[PDB]
Amino acid sequence: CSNEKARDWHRADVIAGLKKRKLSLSALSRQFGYAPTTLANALERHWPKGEQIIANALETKPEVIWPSRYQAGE
Repeated sequence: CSNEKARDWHRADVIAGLKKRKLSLSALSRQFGYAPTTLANALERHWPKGEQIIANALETKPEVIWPSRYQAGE
């Protein structure tokens, strides 16, 4: 039913996968300053700079957590 578990990392695939080490959206949020609401709703509002915050934690690219959304893009 639409929802959001399409091709992107499920809501738990994001935190479960990241937190698999020692990360939590509440920590990445206050670590830069943006309140938790910003980072949270950063999963739907067009704002790839907030995705860099999360991907920055895995030292990877946001294109890895949202594949079917980009296309060979950099």
